[PDB]
Parts: sequence; C-alpha cells; structure tokens
Amino acid sequence: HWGYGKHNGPEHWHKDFPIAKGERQSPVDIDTHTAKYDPSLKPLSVSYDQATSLRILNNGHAFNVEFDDSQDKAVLKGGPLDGTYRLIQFHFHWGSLDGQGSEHTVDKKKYAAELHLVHWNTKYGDFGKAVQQPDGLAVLGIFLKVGSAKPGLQKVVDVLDSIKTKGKSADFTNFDPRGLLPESLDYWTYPGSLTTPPLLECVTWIVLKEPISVSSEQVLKFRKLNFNGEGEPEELMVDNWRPAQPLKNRQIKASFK
Ligand SMILES: NS(=O)(=O)c1ccc(CCO)cc1
Ligand SMILES: [Zn+2]
Repeated sequence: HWGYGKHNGPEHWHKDFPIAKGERQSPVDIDTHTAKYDPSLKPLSVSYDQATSLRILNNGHAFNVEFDDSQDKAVLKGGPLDGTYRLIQFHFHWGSLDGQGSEHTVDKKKYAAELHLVHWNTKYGDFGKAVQQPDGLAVLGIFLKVGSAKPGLQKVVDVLDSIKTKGKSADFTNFDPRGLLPESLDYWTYPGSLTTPPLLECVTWIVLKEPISVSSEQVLKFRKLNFNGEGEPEELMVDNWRPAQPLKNRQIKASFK
C-alpha cells in the first residue's frame, strides 16, 4: 500500500518499514567537496555482453526490465566490490518536470531521472538470500539529463504503450543494456539501502559521475505511464523518487581525482 502520494509516500513509509529511519538509508546527497578520492578502489568492470533480457513489467511503482540471472551472463565486478554481482533488472525514477526526478543528488542538484541497474552477490545463491546480507546487492546508478536523445533508450520508450498500467508486462528480449551507459565509468560509492520499501540495508551504491542525455520526448513518454491498474482512475506515474536521506556515519568515496 506504500506509494509516492501525499497519503502513502516517503513520509509514511516508516510506519510499516521502520528501517526507513535507519543508519544507512538511500538515496543521499553527494557532496562532491566532501567525497574523497580512494586509491584503493579497483577498476570497475561492467560485463554485459551476454546479457539476456526477458520482459518489461509495470509494477505500479516503476517499470522493470528483467534479465535471466540463472548464470553469470551480465555481471558487475571490481570497484568497491568483492566478488561477482549478477544483473537481475533495471528501472528508473523520474519527475513530473525536468527539474526533478533523481533520487541521488549531486551538490543538491536534482536530475530529470535516475537509472538503477540492480545486481545481486552470487555468493548468496539467489536474490532473496542476498537481501538478507549487508553486501548482498550492488546498484549502478546513472543520472539522466534532458538534451539529445539516447538511442539505446528508444526501444524501452517504444514499448511503454503496451505496459501502461500496473500489472501489465510485455516481451523484452534481445535488449542490450550497454546502450544506457555514458562514456565514462568514473563513480562515487557508499553503503546504503533499497530506495523503496522494504528499504533493506544491503546495497553497495555505485553512482556514475557522468549523466546520460535523453530527449524531452523520451522522458515525456515515461510520464504517460500509470501507477494504477486497468479500469481504475488514472494516476500518472511521475515523481516516483525518494528524497535524500541523512548521511549519518558514512563517507562517500570517489573513483576519480
Ligand atoms: N530503487 S532500488 O534500486 O533501490 C530497488 C531495487 C530493488 C528493489 C526490490 C523490489 O523490486 C527495490 C528497490
Ligand atoms: Zn531504484
């Protein structure tokens, strides 16, 4: 029953998910002046060449592009990570207007949207077990700004008409998530949480410094989705982001000087 409305949004979540007020909640503001370069960070390895996308689903909160994670087909390694993390899905958070939509902020700047590529630590065997561990997940976050179109996003944009409402899904095979990345893999990293209920504190966040550009037309199509199910009163799927949470006892590290 949680959502992003006045009556079920981020201010209400703690009543059913008390970890909402926990010690390593996400997202956070990334103060670039306070973040410190970490020479101990290993190079980041995004290995998506054998990725097998399967399906796209409107879950009433966002839309997920789901992958076959039964083998090491698309994995994230290196950086702050120990071991291998397998891609299970990606999704976005976005705003009603171009000036808001991201979950993380950079020196308080909000981007139009934010892409989350979600991975689980293979040493735990399955996603469900991984979310019971402090190092169970790694989410690669990428900011979206409005400018030129992102060609690798267009296939996603064009399928959205078929998953307008909650519970709808469509085939989404043969999609290459490499087309959603910027040129640079420079990043910030910190320990955090899922940004939606259940808000579990299992995530190593890796947030890329370089945003991708998407066109106004592309993001406008995100905003035509519905939070509601078919037949129900239309509630546009917009502003599905949690604001920045207290940093508490955490340091954000940078991979770059
Ligand atoms: N927004 S997020 O990437 O922290 C996130 C990833 C995965 C889940 C589990 C429910 O699909 C919840 C939130
Ligand atoms: Zn997310």
